[PDB]
Amino acid sequence: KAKTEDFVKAFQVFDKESTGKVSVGDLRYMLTGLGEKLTDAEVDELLKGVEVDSNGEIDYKKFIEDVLRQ
Repeated sequence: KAKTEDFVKAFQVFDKESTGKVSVGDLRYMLTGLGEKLTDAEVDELLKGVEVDSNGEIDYKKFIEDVLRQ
């Protein structure tokens, strides 16, 4: 199958200033471009436990490690 390197290189390359955080609107867009075909019906269920901050930033490494499981 594919290794974390496939998913890591996708988001991390966008982080030009290497902060380690990204907006959900941009994070979900690249996943759809990375071989992700989830629909807001299922994605809304998964996001039901994600904790976003008061700035709208989430951790791309955390949501991927929890999606790569299945």
